[PDB]
Amino acid sequence: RSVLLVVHTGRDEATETARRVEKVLGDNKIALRVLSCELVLVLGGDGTFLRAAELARNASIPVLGVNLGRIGFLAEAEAEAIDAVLEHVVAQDYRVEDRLTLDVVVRQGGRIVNRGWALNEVSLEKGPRLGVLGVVVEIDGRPVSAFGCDGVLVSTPTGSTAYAFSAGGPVLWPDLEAILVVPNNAHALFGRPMVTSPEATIAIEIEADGHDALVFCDGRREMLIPAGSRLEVTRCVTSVKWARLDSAPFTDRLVRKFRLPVTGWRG
Amino acid sequence: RSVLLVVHTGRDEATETARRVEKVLGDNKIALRVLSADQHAADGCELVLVLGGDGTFLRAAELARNASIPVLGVNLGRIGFLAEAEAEAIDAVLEHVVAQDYRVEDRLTLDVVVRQGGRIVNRGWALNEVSLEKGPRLGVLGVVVEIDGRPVSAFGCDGVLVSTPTGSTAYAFSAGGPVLWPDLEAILVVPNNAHALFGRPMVTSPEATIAIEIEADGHDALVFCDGRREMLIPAGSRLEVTRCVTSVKWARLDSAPFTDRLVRKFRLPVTGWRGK
Amino acid sequence: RSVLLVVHTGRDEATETARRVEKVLGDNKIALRVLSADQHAADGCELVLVLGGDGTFLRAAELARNASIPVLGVNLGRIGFLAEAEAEAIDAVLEHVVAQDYRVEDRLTLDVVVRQGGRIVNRGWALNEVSLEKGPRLGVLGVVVEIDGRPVSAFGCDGVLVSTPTGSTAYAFSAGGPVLWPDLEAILVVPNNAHALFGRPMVTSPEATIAIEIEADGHDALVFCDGRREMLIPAGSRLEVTRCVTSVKWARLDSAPFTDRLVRKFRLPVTGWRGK
Amino acid sequence: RSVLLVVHTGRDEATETARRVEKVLGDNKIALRVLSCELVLVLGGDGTFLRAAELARNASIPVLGVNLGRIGFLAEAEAEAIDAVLEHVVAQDYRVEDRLTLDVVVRQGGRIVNRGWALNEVSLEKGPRLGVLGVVVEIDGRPVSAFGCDGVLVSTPTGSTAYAFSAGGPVLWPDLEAILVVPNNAHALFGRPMVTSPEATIAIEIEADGHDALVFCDGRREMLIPAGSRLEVTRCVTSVKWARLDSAPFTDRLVRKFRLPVTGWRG
Repeated sequence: RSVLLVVHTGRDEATETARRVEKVLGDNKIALRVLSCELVLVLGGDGTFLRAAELARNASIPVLGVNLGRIGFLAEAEAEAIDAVLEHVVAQDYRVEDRLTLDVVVRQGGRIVNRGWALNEVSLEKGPRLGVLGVVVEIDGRPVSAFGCDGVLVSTPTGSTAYAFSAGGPVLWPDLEAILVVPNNAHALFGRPMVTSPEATIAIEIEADGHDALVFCDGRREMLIPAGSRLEVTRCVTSVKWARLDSAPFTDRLVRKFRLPVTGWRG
Repeated sequence: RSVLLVVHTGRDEATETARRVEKVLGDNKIALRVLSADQHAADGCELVLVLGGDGTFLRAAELARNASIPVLGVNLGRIGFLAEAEAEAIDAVLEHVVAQDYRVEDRLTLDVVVRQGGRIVNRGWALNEVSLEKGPRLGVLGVVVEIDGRPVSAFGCDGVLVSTPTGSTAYAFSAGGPVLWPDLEAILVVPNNAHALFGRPMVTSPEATIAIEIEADGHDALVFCDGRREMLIPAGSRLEVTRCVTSVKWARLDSAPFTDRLVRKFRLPVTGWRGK
Repeated sequence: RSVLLVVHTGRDEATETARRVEKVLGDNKIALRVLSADQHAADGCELVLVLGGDGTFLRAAELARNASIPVLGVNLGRIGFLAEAEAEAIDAVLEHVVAQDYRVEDRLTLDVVVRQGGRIVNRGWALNEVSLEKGPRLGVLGVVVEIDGRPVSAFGCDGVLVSTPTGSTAYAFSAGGPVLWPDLEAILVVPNNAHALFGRPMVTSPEATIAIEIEADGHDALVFCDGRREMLIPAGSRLEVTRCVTSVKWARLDSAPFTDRLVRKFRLPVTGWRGK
Repeated sequence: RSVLLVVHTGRDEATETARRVEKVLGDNKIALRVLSCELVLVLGGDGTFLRAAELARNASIPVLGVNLGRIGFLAEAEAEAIDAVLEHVVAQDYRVEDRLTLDVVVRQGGRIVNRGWALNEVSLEKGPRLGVLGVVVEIDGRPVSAFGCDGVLVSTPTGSTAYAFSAGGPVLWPDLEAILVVPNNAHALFGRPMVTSPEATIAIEIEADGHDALVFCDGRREMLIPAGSRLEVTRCVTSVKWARLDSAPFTDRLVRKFRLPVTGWRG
């Protein structure tokens, strides 16, 4: 019976909240490892949660986030509610659900030369700051557009409020199963985002006489994409497991995060 | 058996394609009714066959769903998204109609209710979009958009579109929507010229409920479903859009995938594709 | 003195601010006419003074330009862009009205002509926008937009806006326009829900001519100027928008710069500014 | 009596068009220098023209472009028309006009630590590929928005069809005098482009505890922007001089470049 606890910076292991967790779980005959098992419990922002998710997937166990700083979308609770939260952690009475996760393959000469995964996005980007990356995007084995661009995002419904949003994308609800493709600064008439069923294959071909390009998954894991490769992104067989509490529904997290005007609501 | 044939106009009943349909099916002793884009007109038919553009197709789909039978469309002039073939392959199409051996799938449809003082005062459906639009040409309609029981934004606007994946290519696109594959089951919301910082398209699971509140103080507003069925929305009322339990039955042929339809309609640049 | 006062509604003639204006100017033996938002109503006046929102202001500016005199606006409830002060500083404002010592600048105005078969059949002007809008609620209006004698795009749409820098904050913004500083002299074109890959806003020099052609085969269309002056646009006709040689005379006070007006109206996040 | 001739790559000095120029001008007692005076004549695309413009400004003399490859916006003619073009070059009968050019100042501690200029754009961009650049944009001595972003473009009406276009900007006619500001992937509700009179000052403040950022002018000249600096962009006193021929007006160059649908035009 153990748990992994993840927290933001190095000094962050001693704060009130961390301390409270370490005390309460010890006292209940649960061992506890501290970084930065049956669960990964994490204290911090969305960026820190992504990390924790990264370790929860290796082990194939649920993640559960508790927010510390400025609010985000991924936490199931805030630091004020830690007692209530730890009560569900010791009891193990929380719902667990699979969340759509992306698989990415880098293919050169028909051969898989690398791979990755993302719960948030796969971000394909220009290598050298001079110029544009030429790309062909393909959706279900058929080409949709070729253009030069800063890149292309392939995002989950969960990643839709992040980099994908900045790049011009729509907002997708997190219980949706779909894949979202957002051209990042496409030099073209048509550079609109596209949304596909979760069964589809998105492939992106990188110009063969251009420079190497890069891909960042969940803003943290980096693969080099060689000139002339094909990136294939599909829904991964294996999902990340999310601990779910009785928390604010996404609409409220959206309104809160962007300070959305909601006055006049009757209901 | 019988087949209901839908054509665009009365003087389209005499087109070469339309003439072929009448000959072929007549030769196979399949009774044909013809009509120009009768709520019960396809009662007894095994299929609604349509020749024409996407707008004609939408009329045929209504009649097909009234009867609970498949709709199949062949396009004529204007290139579109919903037809399974072009006029030149009418013989091949007629072969599949006579043998009755095409696939039939469900296509998602939207339920729309108008609610005043807690009760349902009108109801409609859509395969393409529900478009809530301002009454007067003058001002702005104040709305609150509410997603799953919870308010997401309030703003003045020309209106709000609630669209299927199929409708995303239509009026939703014009208003700034993303392109959705007709393969997907989701609901798309597109604020129409919202005077607001946040007027972004939103996409929801197909089990979602989208509600829009119309300002109590202002003018009545209008709803257009699939560009033709109109309801009046009283000020202070509220529109509720969900997935309808009754889908349209969509005949399928071995036809071009949606990706090809998109590239063709918009002339999308595609050179250098398989190159890697 | 004389001054013409414009208020929003008849039962706004009795507001505390409106009452103050009548007292102050009456005490200085300045004749006051009052009216609610008379094409010649400000004939003889040295100023049109307005109390209310941006819409009320636009009515006053019309009357001021009819008389060739300055307009000055004070806002009441709703925060806007065109007033030079808020209600709470009415005494300070009245001081500048009595001494007649405010600056007056030219604000750019648009000339709009409706042309059929090579001749002018109607004419209008605008300080905010010209909005060409589809007649029927149903379909799409086909247009060709032509910039300086040359076609730039043809598409179906709900309409096309031709806006001043001042109007860019208004209906043009809702339709997806960029924000222009009222300092600039330019013309902005914003396609309204264009069903097209390219429906981007375009910005032109103030010496440009923007013409829009309305499809010959389709329905008549409508033009709204500054949200109130309506003309009917016959199918096959053509709208020509240029800068009018007659500007509006814009009284200025020591007021907030446009940047502050924008931040305030849209609640724009601004924290950490001078930090470098 | 001399002219500078600029051409794309190294092998490019021997092509039919270059050769024709070198012959015709020699024969007319005009000396000619060849790279990559009364005029800078340039053969190539928009990218090569930008370079030539860079050398025409040092000398304070007109540039005149003749297009070789795929069409752009800056050339006054194409390679088929070189004889006609050279006839105006020998005669010196062409119109010359000043085009709006941007001045940029990098200011740290109230002190000018660098500077640049642009006929196309000033592109302020994220330094390290991880994360976002925090920025405050100010327009006439007053703050308009703070956000994180990939960057901010400050563009001329001429640069509006380029990187600024890819980033979501409107199209501006080249005889307009204005300045265009386009937030590049702003994580904010308001990230719309803004257009100012040519008299205005655009300033951009970079977060003081972030990373250093970069600026690229006309896609070629690079300055490092230190954390906590202020970029100031104004209209430069000194303009680039453009040789003007009897060429396609910009509307036609737009339609041609993006293959814009124009059928049905009556006129």
